[PDB]
Amino acid sequence: NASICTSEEWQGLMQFTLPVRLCKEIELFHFDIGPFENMWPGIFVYMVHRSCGTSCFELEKLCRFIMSVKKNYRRVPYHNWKHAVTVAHCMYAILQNNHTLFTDLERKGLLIACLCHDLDHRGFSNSYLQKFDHPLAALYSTSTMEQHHFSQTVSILQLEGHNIFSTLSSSEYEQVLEIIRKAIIATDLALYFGNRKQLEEMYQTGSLNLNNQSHRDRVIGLMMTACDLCSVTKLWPVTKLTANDIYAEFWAEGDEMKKLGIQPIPMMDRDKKDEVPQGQLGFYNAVAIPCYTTLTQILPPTEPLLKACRDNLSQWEKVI
Ligand SMILES: [Mg+2]
Ligand SMILES: [Zn+2]
Repeated sequence: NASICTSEEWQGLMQFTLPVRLCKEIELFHFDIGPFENMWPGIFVYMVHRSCGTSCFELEKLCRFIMSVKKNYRRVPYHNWKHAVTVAHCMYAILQNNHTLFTDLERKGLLIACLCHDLDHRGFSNSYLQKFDHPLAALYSTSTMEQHHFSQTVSILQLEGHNIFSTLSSSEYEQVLEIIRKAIIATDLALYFGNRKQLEEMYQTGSLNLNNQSHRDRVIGLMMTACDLCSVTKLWPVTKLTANDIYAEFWAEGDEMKKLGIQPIPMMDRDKKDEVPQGQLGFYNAVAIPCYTTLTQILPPTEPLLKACRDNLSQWEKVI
């Protein structure tokens, strides 16, 4: 059931070359991929090559994988191909600034998990799917969409000539799929709260130990949240435009809820737009700021994400 790219598509990617001007910009946390749509697949290739090495994956398999991933994202307002590449770019910036803290297997796994983290999203929340007994909610009792996204990731790797992980030892192969599974599951914001609280405690008591697998899993989980929410770390006009896409998706869900006779939550109600700035302020205070604060404590080089998030918080305050 997984879509396949065309030969023309992956061969096009193989020949793509990244303009020199962008090489310096892509390294920055605040970089916005927005104006370079045609370059998105090539930007990912470039990031994999810079982080993992030009020989880490067989170029042909990597290009097929990327173009098929693109094909498996829907034309929804927010949880689409653009969001996947944006999240992958933030991961790249985090990894580049903390390079040696992560294994080569983790870097490959995380960049891939980010590209795939919202695969085949339908524009509906786990709350909606569960409330209206969608087949997916029956299959996946908790972290509904996230379990689906990982299932889709595996489905793509199984496609002819798409298994970029085939050269890994049987042990490393199982390890990378676990890194990916955990990383994708971690993008369920419901799990973020507990993870952040635990990490803050470990950090403050000085018990945090990155050679402890369970601790690494938690740090990786917080990195996933940080990447997933990164629109809040861009330049204000970019942050503002992305919020428009987020809300366009939310309001469409809210519209469906009204048809089913249920009044939607304010965030999904298109008739409550004037309350958006307060809603944003609330989210930054309760979710975004704590996320980047704990991430900065654990990985000091990620401080520019927290600074940018704080600047945007100030912008929402100006709106109010
Ligand atoms: Mg998601
Ligand atoms: Zn996402």
